Amino acid sequence: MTEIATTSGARSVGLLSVGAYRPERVVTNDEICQHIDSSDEWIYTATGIKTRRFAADDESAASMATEACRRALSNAGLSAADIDGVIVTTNTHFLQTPPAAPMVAASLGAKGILGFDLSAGCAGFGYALGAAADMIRGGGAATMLVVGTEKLSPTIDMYDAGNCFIFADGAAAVVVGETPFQGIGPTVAGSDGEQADAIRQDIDWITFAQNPSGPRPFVRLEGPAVFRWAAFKMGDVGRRAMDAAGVRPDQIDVFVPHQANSRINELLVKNLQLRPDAVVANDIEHTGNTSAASIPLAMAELLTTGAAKPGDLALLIGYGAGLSYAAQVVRMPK
Amino acid sequence: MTEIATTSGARSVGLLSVGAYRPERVVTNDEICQHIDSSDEWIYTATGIKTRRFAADDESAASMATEACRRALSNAGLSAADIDGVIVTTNTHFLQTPPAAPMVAASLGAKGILGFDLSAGCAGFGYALGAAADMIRGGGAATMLVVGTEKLSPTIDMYDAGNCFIFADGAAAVVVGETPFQGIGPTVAGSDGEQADAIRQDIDWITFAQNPSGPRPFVRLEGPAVFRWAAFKMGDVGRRAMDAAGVRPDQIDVFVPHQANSRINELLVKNLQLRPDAVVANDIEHTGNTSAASIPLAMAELLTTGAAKPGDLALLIGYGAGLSYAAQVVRMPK
Repeated sequence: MTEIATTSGARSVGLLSVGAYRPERVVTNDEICQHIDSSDEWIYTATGIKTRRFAADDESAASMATEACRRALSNAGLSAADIDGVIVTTNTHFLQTPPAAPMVAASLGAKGILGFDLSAGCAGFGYALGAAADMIRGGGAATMLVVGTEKLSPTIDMYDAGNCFIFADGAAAVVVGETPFQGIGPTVAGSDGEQADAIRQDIDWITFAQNPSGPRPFVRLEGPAVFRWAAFKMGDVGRRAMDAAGVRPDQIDVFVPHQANSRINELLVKNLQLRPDAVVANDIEHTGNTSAASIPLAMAELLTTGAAKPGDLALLIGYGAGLSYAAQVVRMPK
Repeated sequence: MTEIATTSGARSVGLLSVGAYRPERVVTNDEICQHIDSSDEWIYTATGIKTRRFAADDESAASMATEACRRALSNAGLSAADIDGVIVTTNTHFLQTPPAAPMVAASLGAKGILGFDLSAGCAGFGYALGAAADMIRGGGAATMLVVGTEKLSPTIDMYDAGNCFIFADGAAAVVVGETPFQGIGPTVAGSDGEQADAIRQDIDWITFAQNPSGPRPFVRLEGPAVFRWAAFKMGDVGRRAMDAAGVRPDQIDVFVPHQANSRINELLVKNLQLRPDAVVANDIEHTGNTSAASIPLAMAELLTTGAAKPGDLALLIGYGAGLSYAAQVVRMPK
């Protein structure tokens, strides 16, 4: 006979701001061509990557998230006191525990707010953004920080001519909160665990710890499998995201697919049939593939250069590791 | 002028069932404390732990989660096809990527469903349950699997007399779906990022990998500090959870605090002012502290012994690493 109470928050939520942080060190294609048999021109034409950013030895996924969050808050004209929760989405927090979220919250002056780490491969941002919107509309929070951060450089095998030039470091955060009108569309997501090996850490940490003299872990990438999967299936996920958002393809002002490979994204543009003048994120050129931090970093690049503008309707499509994807239509932040 | 659409789902949701998997191997206190000369009785008197289960070498956080989910599905009279998404909460998936969720979904035959891994230290379950409820009410899924799973045994330092006897292995999943009347109360969560070192892996994986000859990483647990914090703060957390759920202390039929210390749980029962005949979860006796899987495993133990019955009003309070906590009032599942 006892009835559990039901709570609810603001139905209309949106991106109040985006803040980005990219490590200082610039690493050129030729800088890694010392241990690989390819060239600078080959890399660019195959991936679209010219340069990449590597974080300093004293930096981590957590420290870069702190920096990204401070910038997002500043750009939103808010402080941690206005934040009710923080979701850190990453794949490079090199500690089984504790999670990064609490320490990140403390570093902003809000050591006590709720928060957790979200891992869904490269698509962690999409899932995190959706979970934040879900929590806020549900009344569990009013304003949140969602920060994608990655320090992939230490996981790269310089001798792997297959991906040594793909991954990079960086972090970008968005402030999610109430907005006059809906700014975040329904979440469209899924996965394919049958191809979980397409992007992976080859040796688990325990197997390594129980035999420290053997081969150490490194990130491996089966290029052909990822290309075939993403290039041919993300078109349909993108249409599902727009449909769920109740928007037509021609109404999309900006397209921000995961910055995994220029060639894959170029095919997605053709497949999605967006307006000929739609702006497409190409932050991969000098940022490389920063996994979970990829789309928020790309959004920031588009906004700081003027290519994209506040209010623009953007199609976000994250795809990657575990072979999971998350997409949604959103209104670009300020 | 374009209006981003808003979707909606079942307003009332609850735990349809719970499924638990406890590895076969029983490990006595002397077995992990054979490397220390401490009293067998002292461990039980101080923490309430007698034995714990350790997973086999061919098992992992992911494989145990899969089995837990199969059982949860069976107990709810549902099939993998009835599941729209799965959230795996753990702190012992020893791979930076790919995440465990896609793999678990594939293994269950729940092809392509959305999913992700959530790490909030030991309180991952409460956060994941709250996220599942939020996603369902938001219309992003109708029925979900939330599974806590941990394989902490490989991270235990047999020579650490401070925590060698604390952690254990196991997994438990719940099915979250629409229900006639609200079954999941509002989420009450938070943390203390300034005490991130209280429970932690002492050496990050990269530092170790760059010095394989040096010391191996292990999970450290500062008992004094963690229990001091728990005793001091969980009482208020429990009250906020009950208040949010609109229920009085005398209305709770089952109390399911994290299984970390029996004495603390006794202290909380009193502080929370629950009825003397309220059933208190003590699965810790032969399960130990299974971190993220602790609460759902404790719910199952209470239900399989008959101590608790489906429909009973229960108070869940998770707390642990990163110094996170997550609590909510819920109706016990099948």
